[PDB]
Order: sequence, then C-alpha cells, then structure tokens
Amino acid sequence: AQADIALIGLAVMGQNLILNMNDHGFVVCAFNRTVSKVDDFLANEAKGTKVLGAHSLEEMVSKLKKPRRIILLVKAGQAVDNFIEKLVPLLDIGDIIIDGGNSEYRDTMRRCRDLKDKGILFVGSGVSGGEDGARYGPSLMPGGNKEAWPHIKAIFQGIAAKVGTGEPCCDWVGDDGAGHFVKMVHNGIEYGDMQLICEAYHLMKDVLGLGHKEMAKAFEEWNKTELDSFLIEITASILKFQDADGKHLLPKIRDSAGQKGTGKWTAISALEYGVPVTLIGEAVFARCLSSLKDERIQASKKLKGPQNIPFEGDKKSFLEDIRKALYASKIISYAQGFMLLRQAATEFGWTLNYGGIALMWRGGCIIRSVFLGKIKDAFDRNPGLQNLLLDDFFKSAVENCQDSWRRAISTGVQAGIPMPCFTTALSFYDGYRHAMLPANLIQAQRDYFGAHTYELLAKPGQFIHTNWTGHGG
Amino acid sequence: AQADIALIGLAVMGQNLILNMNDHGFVVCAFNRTVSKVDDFLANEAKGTKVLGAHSLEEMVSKLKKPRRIILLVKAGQAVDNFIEKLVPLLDIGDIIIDGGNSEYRDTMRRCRDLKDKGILFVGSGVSGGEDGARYGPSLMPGGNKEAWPHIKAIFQGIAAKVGTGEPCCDWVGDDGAGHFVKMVHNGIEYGDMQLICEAYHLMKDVLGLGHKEMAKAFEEWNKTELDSFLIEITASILKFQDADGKHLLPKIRDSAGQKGTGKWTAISALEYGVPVTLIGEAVFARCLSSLKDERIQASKKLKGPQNIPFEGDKKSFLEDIRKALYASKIISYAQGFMLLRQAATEFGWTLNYGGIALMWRGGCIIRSVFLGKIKDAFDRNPGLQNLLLDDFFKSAVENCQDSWRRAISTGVQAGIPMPCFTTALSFYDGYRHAMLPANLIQAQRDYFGAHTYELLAKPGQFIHTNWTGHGG
Ligand SMILES: NC(=O)c1ccc[n+]([C@@H]2O[C@H](COP(=O)([O-])OP(=O)(O)OC[C@H]3O[C@@H](n4c(Br)nc5c(N)ncnc54)[C@H](OP(=O)(O)O)[C@@H]3O)[C@@H](O)[C@H]2O)c1
Ligand SMILES: NC(=O)c1ccc[n+]([C@@H]2O[C@H](COP(=O)([O-])OP(=O)(O)OC[C@H]3O[C@@H](n4c(Br)nc5c(N)ncnc54)[C@H](OP(=O)(O)O)[C@@H]3O)[C@@H](O)[C@H]2O)c1
Repeated sequence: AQADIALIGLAVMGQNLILNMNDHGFVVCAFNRTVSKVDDFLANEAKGTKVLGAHSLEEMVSKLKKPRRIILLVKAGQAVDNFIEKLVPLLDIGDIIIDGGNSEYRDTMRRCRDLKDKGILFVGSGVSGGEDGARYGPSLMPGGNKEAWPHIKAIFQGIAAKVGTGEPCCDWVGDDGAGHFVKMVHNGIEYGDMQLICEAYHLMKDVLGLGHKEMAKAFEEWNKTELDSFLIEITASILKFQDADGKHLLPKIRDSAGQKGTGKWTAISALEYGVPVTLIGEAVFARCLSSLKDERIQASKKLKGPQNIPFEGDKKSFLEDIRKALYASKIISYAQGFMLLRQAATEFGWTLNYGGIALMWRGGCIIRSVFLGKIKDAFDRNPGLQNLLLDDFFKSAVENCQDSWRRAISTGVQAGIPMPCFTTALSFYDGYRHAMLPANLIQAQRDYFGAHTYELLAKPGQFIHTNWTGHGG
Repeated sequence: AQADIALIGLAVMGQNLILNMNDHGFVVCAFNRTVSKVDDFLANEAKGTKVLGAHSLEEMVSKLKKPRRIILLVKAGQAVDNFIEKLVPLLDIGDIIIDGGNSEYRDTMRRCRDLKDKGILFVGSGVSGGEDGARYGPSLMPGGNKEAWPHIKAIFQGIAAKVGTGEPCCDWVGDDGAGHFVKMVHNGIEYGDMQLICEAYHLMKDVLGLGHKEMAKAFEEWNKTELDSFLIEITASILKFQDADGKHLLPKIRDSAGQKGTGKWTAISALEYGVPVTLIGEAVFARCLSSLKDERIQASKKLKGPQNIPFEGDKKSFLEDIRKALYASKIISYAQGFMLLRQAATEFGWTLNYGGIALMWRGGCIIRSVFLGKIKDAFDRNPGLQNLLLDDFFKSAVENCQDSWRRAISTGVQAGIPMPCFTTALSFYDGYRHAMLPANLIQAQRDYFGAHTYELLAKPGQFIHTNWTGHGG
C-alpha cells in the first residue's frame, strides 16, 4: 500500500492530471486498458517522478492505501460501467471510485446508488480546463456520495486552480449527479459565450467593415473592461494569427461548428424541467445551422437580403454599443443559467451553494472571467437570491446598457446580420420585465378549441371554461 | 360478429368519433373500463344509433367482424400498455389494435414491433381537431404496421375531414411511429402559430395603443388575406367577446400558458437530431416564461425598460407591417417544421410524403389554413424539395415582406416589446441566407483550448490542429 490514489485513463488529460497530483506530492499509480501505454508514460512523460505503474487492475488495487480511491478518465458511456463492473469484486467496503469523464447525470445517479448498496462510495466530478488546466490547475466539480469527500478533499483541493484569495476552484457540489449536472451547465454556458462573441464579430466585420487587425484591437481593448475573460483573450489572439503564407488564418476555416453533445443536453434538461434557458438553446441550434453549409451556399443564391444601406454613423460609438450589447446578453445567459441550476436543485433535492459554483467557474475552467466574481458577490450577500437580474449590480449593469443593446440589435436587424443569441436575450429581458404577457391569449384559445380551462387574474386558482362558439346563436 | 370496429375510451373525443363513424354507417361496439359509462352513453348521446355496447373486453372481442379492429382513445402511457396486455390473449393473428392517443413515438415503435412478433397489426394514429372535429371530421395521421391499412382505410378515410376536392385529410403516413411523430410536429407548429399571434397582438396593444375592438377588426381583415386560418378566425372572435358585466373577457384572464407536453417533445427531438427548429423552441420557452408570473411581477418593479418614445408614424401602415412580419415568420416556422420531418424520415427510414402530410393538416386540424394548400403545391411540383424557403412561392413571399418584417422587429425592439418568435425567425432567415457564418470562429476557439481540430474552406475533409498558444515563444 504505497499509492494514495490511482488514475485509469492515459489520454493527455489523465496524464497531466497525474503529473499535477505528483507535483503536489501524492503518489499516484497509473493504469490504462491498453497496458503498453503505462510503460510508454513511465519512460517518457513521467520519468523522474514518484508515479508508480500498474499492469493489472488487481495489481493497481493491491498498490492502494485504504480507503482505496481510483479515478476513471475514460470517455463516457458503456466504458465507465465496464470498468466499474471489474473494480467491484476487487474492492472492499469504504472504497472510492471517482468518475471524472463527462457522464450523463442520470448515469451518475444510477451508478452512485447501485454502488452504495454494494458498499462503495462513488463520486462524479466534472473536470474543466482542458490539457493546459489539467496540468496546472483544473476546476473540479465533485458530486455524489458525500462520505467520500473527506478522503479525497486534500487531493482535489490541492490540485485545483485557486483564485487570488487562495481558494481552490473546487468544493463538494452535492448529491447524486450534482457535479456532473453543474459541469454540463458550464459547457452549455460556454457555448453561449462563444456564440455571442461570434455575433459581436459578425457586426464589426459586415457592418463596420472592420479588418481582422482592428477587430483583434477592439477585442483586447474590451478584455480590459468588465468583459475581462479567457474566451475574449483567446479571440484577440485568434484574430491576429497569420498563417504560413502571411494571410490571416481565421477566414480560411470552414464554418461548421461541432459539438460533443454537452450543450445540447443542457438545452434538453431545460425543456424537460420547463426553464426558459433561451440563449444556450439558440446557441445549440446555431451550431446545427452552421452544419448545413451546403444548404446555405444553395440558399445564398436564391434568398435576398435587405436593401443595401451603408452605416452612416460612427464606427467607434457603435463599437462601444456592440460591447454593451454583448455584456448585457452575457448577463441574461448567466441568469438563465443559474435559474436552471435552481430548478434542478429543487427537482432532485440537492442543496446547491450557487456562490460556491460561481467560484468553481472563476478559475481553471474555460468560462473563467472577473464577471464570475461579481456573480459570487451576489450569492454571498444573498444565498437566497431568486434570479441574478434582481441583484443590484446586474440590474444597474443592464439598464446602463439599455440604449446601446437596442441600438445594436436594430442596426443588425436592418443590415441582415443573424443575431440569434443577441435577440433572445433582449426578448427574454423584455419578457421577464413585464408583469402581464399575451400568454392570456394563449390560455383563451386553448380553452376555445380544446376546452383546457383558464384562471382569472384575480381569483388565481379556480378554473373556468367558456363556451365561446357563439355568444348566443 | 356484427361490429365492424370497437372504440375503447368514452371521453367526449371517443364518444364523438364513435358517432361520426356511426353516421358513415359502420357499426361500432363501444367499451370503456368504468363500464357504467357504456350504458350512460347508449341511453343518452348514442340512443337511436346503430352502436352496440360491450360489458367485457371478451364480449367486445366476440362482437367483432374479422379482421378484428379496435381503437384505443385512452390517455397516454401505462394505460395503453395495460389495455394492450389484456387484448393480446384474446386476439387472433391478423387482428388490429389502433392507438389514437397522443403517444410518445418511441412507445409506438416499441409496441408496433413487439406486437408484430405476436402476429397483431398495430397502428398509431394522431387525431386532431378536438371535440368539434372528432364529431364531424378530424384529421387522422396513421402510421405503424402497413398490413393494417387496407382493413381500416375506408373507415379512416370516410370519417375524416375532406377539403373541397373531396380528399380526406388522412392517408397512410408510414412505418413505426410516423403517425405519432407527425402529430407531435403538428402540435409543435400549433404552439408556434399561437405565439406569433400573441406577438402581433402585443405590438398592436402596446405600441399602436389599439383597443380590443379595433384589434379584432384588424385580425378579421387579415383572415381575408394569405393569413386565412382557423387560429386567426378564433382570435378575432376571442378579442370581441364581452363578459357578463359588459367588459372584454380577455384582459381578465391570467397569463400563464399551459402545455400538455407535445410542443416540448418536438423541441427535444429537434435538439436530439440536430435540426435548428428555433421558433417552436422559442414558443415552448415562452410558455415556461409566462408560468413565472409571480417572478415577473417582482421583476417589473425592479427592471427598467427603454426611454418612452411614442409611435410617431402611421397606425394603418404599421398594422400592415405587423401582418407581413407575421406571415413571414409563419413561413420560417413551417420550413423549420418540414426540415425536422425530413431529418426524422432519414433517421428512422420512413418514406414520408410531405405533400400528403400538408393535405392532412389542411383540414380538421387546429393549424388548418389556405397556407397549407400553398405548401402542398410545393411538394407536388417537387417531392424532392429540400427546404420550403427554396420554393418560388415562399422565396417571393418572404422578399416581399422584407422591409415590413425588419421595420416591425426594430420598432418592437425600441419599445421594449418581447418578440422571441419574431426575432428567431429573422435570425434564422438571415443565418440560412449566408453561405459563410462566424461559426469558423467557434471552430478556431474549440481547437485552441480543446484541441478539437478544424477543416479548411477549400479541402473540406482533412483535419488540422494549430498550436495557437504563441506563434513562437
Ligand atoms: N484534450 C484532452 O485531453 C481533453 C479535453 C477535454 C476533455 N477531456 C476529458 O478527458 C476524458 C477522456 O479523454 P478524451 O477526451 O481524450 O476521450 P477518449 O474518448 O479518447 O477517452 C480516452 C480513454 O478512454 C479509454 N477507453 C476507451 Br476510448 N474505451 C474504453 C473501454 N471500452 N474500456 C475501458 N476504457 C476505455 C481509453 O483507453 P485506451 O487508450 O487504452 O483505449 C483512454 O484511456 C473526456 O471524457 C473528458 O472528460 C480531455
Ligand atoms: N376534449 C377532448 O375530448 C380532447 C381534446 C384533445 C385531445 N383529446 C384526445 O383524446 C384522448 C383521451 O381523452 P382525454 O383527452 O379526455 O384524456 P383522459 O386522460 O381523460 O383519457 C380518458 C380515457 O382514459 C381512460 N383511462 C384512464 Br384516464 N386510465 C386508464 C387506465 N388506467 N386503464 C385503462 N383506461 C384508462 C379513461 O377511462 P375511464 O373514463 O373509464 O377512466 C377514459 O376513457 C387524448 O389522449 C387525446 O388523444 C381529447
């Protein structure tokens, strides 16, 4: 018994995590099912370290100090069950299996329970940051069977990213599939930030007639304001990047965005639990829209746009307007984000700490920014805050962006620039603001052709059906 | 053996369908699990008819002429399986069970298959029209095991609604859960038309400062143009309706729209199969938004809108603009609609006839309009049409609405009127029109932090990963 923990999965991610643990002075024993890679790694990337290698699961198992704790960094689905299947014969009661892959939260729920009756503590951690992050400090969102926590605590917390105060971007998220649900919402939001930036980019390019150099200038200027964040930083870099031949690389890239399912799942869960997360949803369908590249080429030949009117206005004011519109829409996407988190917390009975979650996304992870700090502030002042838009900072932030956000959308709209996420954020803001909505008309017509029954404004609760057919006749 | 068919389920729907069949001269034997209702119906609504009553399933079963065909009009889920369970012992090979309830298409797929190995022909029909329709002529969308079709054909076709040419709004849709998938897309679209009308209503009300009388005037004027349809007709009636006390009824109704899940499922399936059906999706989230009525009241007190600028323009021109914007967005929602249908057809291997489907929605059903006729035209001229927007009628229709649709959205946007479906339809139109989209930026950043790899515009197919980190350093 010498290894404090094991990690199974030696793709770069696993590999880097093992090293990161090693630097914090934890003896890890690695394992992988194509076992040659254990040697390959010990010889190459890991030479000089304290990491032990294992050639059999039972070897890995005997290596472990108790409580045994092993991590799975294997891609999702079937694979994780199969590893689990094998590990159970070999484990004692009180032992711990961790699933770091991007697993479906219902599978984590299943596995966690099933194992608890077998006496094994199971946790599902979301891991974020990518390779870079896995090596120096990822954010780790662990949920599942709470008993496990104190045993992995010092490890998880020690290898995580920490923001300035020294806080690790990792703490116990909650029961069952909490860690893995939070993780998919993170990615859902990640989709959202990217699409907004594309929209911001599309207005500069097509309306303002800007070039990639000034565009990167603009983005790095913006990264000095409230938009200070990782995806704004990297977009500045991406826009300046000269290919081998001198030309800019970006306009050479094919416009068919991929997705490995997480953002999609976020949108499914919102539709299932009745939460209006419109911007992540628009983002997911935007990526599907970009996949019909051949259709679009065919379409551009047949479908006309607006009459061409130039932009007779000021390039730098409008550039300011685009910044505001972006910032405002970012806030909406996050409020919709934490709404879903709240609903989930109530449908599965998890006690989520939203301020904690925000801190766990302030470092390591791809959506990291200063902005998450300002969200954290909100939930410390009020853990019970019902919607983020109600917090004074954010209500002040959006009314301050009012005129610009509506100006930008409107100009975009005349020019023919597709803005799916800028528009849903404004529609949602205007929708949520109104204490009375035309949904009454919906209720009336449902009752007309389908007799579904309706409530009155006053006397909420008693249902009526009107014979509308004729008021007589 | 005297009954040509049986119907199990004596809610008004079942009841009316039985009568409708009876008028076409088919002896039906009714059954229901609270058996007293069979008497209740025979004595009351059905007295004087040819309908027989049954007190035991085995009684119902012996009543039947062969091939035995019985219809289930029971609400979905568990219930339908249980009826099925019981009917199998009692049925012979070649017998037919029909499911008219709004069942999940995956359940229809399961049941259809399972039964085929038991030798029973199973069909899932979507039924639309509501009570009214079930009595004189519903639209019936039947899918499942094709063998069944010729045996029920004359019945189904005979009791269906028929449009002017004499065509029944019913024909064989296709295999497995085709009929029930089509049905849920119908409802998805139904949601879409309603939300658009609410949006149209919200601009007249809040911007144009119109009153319910002129608003109904406007809607019935519009029902004389391309918008001639059932939901426009009934909205005219709904707006004029005076309550007991003289006042208009509509503004007394609580604005929290319900949904019995179908529209939602449509949006799930689109997210699952990667189809950008943005307007039905916006519609579903709009209904969820209206359920947070208490939140909205709380929100209106804290969240500011745009600076109040009146509408200094012309009320009747703008009213024309709203009509156009509605019509245009209707077209987009339907194109997105038939896209999903096409994708489904390809993922399950159904040979859907889209012109047929359109005819099946031109009568009986809630979304019926003249508009469906013009869609039918498109798929007759070209069964292979890839997207409805490419058809000459519709491309001409939308460019004709260009200026008004963008004018209306823009004014809405300044005024603070929530338009989620008007905006996604314009964003989608502008998105689909562009042969090149900023999705390239998405692809570039995914490759940056996650190494996902990208394609080049030219040389579509070979994947590259750039070390962006520093172009040196
Ligand atoms: N760039 C990165 O490194 C990166 C970025 C973002 C996220 N991730 C995270 O790391 C996780 C896994 O790494 P990846 O993204 O490269 O995904 P992969 O799909 O490449 O997963 C690689 C691992 O899965 C193991 N595995 C497979 Br594949 N099938 C297995 C099976 N049937 N039984 C047992 N083990 C099996 C492989 O073992 P083998 O190699 O012996 O086949 C390998 O260790 C992801 O789910 C995600 O959480 C990684
Ligand atoms: N206004 C309308 O009539 C209308 C409008 C729109 C759609 N629909 C359509 O008609 C269908 C059913 O009518 P509905 O909308 O009133 O829905 P309901 O949920 O009221 O379904 C009523 C039927 O379900 C039967 N049933 C139930 Br409930 N539980 C059952 C069980 N456990 N085992 C066997 N049978 C069971 C009832 O028998 P019991 O009465 O003996 O309990 C009754 O015949 C819907 O799914 C839909 O397709 C009707």
